[PDB]
Amino acid sequence: RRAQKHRLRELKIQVKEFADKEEGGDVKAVCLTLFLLALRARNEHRQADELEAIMQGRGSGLQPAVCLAIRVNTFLSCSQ
DNA sequence: CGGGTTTTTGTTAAGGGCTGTATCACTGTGCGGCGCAGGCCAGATCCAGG
Repeated sequence: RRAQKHRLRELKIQVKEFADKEEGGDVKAVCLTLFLLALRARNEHRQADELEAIMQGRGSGLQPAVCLAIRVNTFLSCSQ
């Protein structure tokens, strides 16, 4: 991670200086969207669907109201 | 042999937020029996006052 800062510590400046001009400065989703379109150019369409399902909390993860319904409706105590 | 040189990886501390684990007084499994509690009411049942 520290060397992924050391190798991208100029392109990181490029993406934060383009983020404020193109949309306004939203640093997460612009590189997310570049990663989606990079999978499009790399031609994986199911993998990007798993990506957006994760980033909507669907393909795994289990949004915590559903886990609450599972912990409640099967008589599971909190320790179990 | 090792200065140079490019990068890897770390530390520095002020804040923040997510996740992990300790802490607190308590549980239950240590034993058996039974119709019974509460309340209401008609039918005996006793008790002294003549």
